[PDB]
Amino acid sequence: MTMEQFLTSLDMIRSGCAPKFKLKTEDLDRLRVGDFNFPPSQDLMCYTKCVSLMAGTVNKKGEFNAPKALAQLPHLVPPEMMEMSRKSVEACRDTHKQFKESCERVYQTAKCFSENADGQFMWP
Repeated sequence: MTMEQFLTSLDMIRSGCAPKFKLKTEDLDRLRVGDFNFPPSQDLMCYTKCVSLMAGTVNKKGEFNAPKALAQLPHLVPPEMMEMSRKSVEACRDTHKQFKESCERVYQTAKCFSENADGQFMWP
């Protein structure tokens, strides 16, 4: 995947998940630039789960699968973003173990990715 294809993919992924929830555009805009520094609604957390289920990086219980995510990366991000992503997978692989509810598990993992990101982080 090229950078151009990646950027466009963000919108396509969103379109498959956003209609399932009641979401604020301002909240989506913030996640899009990797700003997870605000309290999320349950809907927003579950939206992150929907996006991650589409990526194949989590199961329906919201458990993050590090090996599968590593294997999926070439199908999710451009070469330019692989190392940052590999590094975040590793730093955030166990975040889900601190939470029991599936949407929260995924949201907190995504938040970790955004904080651990050593470059710009973008969420669909």
